Amino acid sequence: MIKVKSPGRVNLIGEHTDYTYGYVMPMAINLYTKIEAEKHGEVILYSEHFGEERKFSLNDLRKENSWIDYVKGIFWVLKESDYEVGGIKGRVSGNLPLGAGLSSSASFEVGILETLDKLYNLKLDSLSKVLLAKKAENEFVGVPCGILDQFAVVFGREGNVIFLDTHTLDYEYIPFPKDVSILVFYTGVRSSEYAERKHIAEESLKILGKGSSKEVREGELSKLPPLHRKFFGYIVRENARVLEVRDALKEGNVEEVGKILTTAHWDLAKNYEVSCKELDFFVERALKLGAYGARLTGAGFGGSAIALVDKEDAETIGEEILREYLKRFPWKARHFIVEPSDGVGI
Ligand SMILES: [Cl-]
Repeated sequence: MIKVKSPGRVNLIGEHTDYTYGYVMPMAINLYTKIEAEKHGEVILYSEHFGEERKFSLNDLRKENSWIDYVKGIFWVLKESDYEVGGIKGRVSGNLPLGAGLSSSASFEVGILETLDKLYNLKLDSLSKVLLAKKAENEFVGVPCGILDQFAVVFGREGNVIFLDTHTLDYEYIPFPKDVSILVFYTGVRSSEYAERKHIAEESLKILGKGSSKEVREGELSKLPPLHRKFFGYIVRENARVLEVRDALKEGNVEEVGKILTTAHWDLAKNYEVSCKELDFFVERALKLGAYGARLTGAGFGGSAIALVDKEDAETIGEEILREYLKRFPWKARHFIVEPSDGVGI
């Protein structure tokens, strides 16, 4: 019987850039999907969140349109990748909130992959784990995501964020400030528009004759159609912001990092149009209460936002904003204080 702890993730900066092979800067967080399991003839898993057991024969990787599909996707990608693995029986638990936008799917998928890696001694290298999990999500589950989530869940390192060039996969660990906490605020609001943005961004690269947004300057944008231009302008500005945050962090200039995150949030909200009033409310209030900066994290249109705050004020700021928020919106919002953590493992 083995136990695996697979973290969730928070992207600090570099949103909606990975599908045009731009820069991203995520971190694994100390909220996890936990898996305790042993070998078995079939696949049997009890989910603490759903409070139910779901199982399938190894012979059955048919989609059932339930959380079990995430498990089937991993068995599918391993078979598709020429690996022979057997079943597992176990329990899935942990404190990573389901569907809050902290990558429940990648955390779970990578956790299952790690469980199989250890039980069956597959000796997978870290990059392979990322690629397999991404392929499972993309081709089996059917969600067209970038590499951001999977990379963070596997490569995270305690006390560090990951600067990643999604075109070359070159990365580097950047230290996160000592007494600065990441206040996570889940709006309570658990796709289509993501797909649209992705298609438009891909057409833009082809129009510009480029393979990555990194190779695009603001000047060239005039050659794109109005709508394409509006969206791609955000991507170009975002790539530049990731590099600026990288430099600022290397100097420990948290004040500058915060200002950049805030600028990025309003760019996403006004130009990329992927925010919502619930997220905007949190950002504005967090800033008035002292945050160095705040920004939605993840895809947008709900989910969670983050605020960079002094460690000593994290609880108070979260509590004050939550009380104000619950008087304004009907959702079951929650706040968490997270720190950059190690990737999937024990
Ligand atoms: Cl999620």
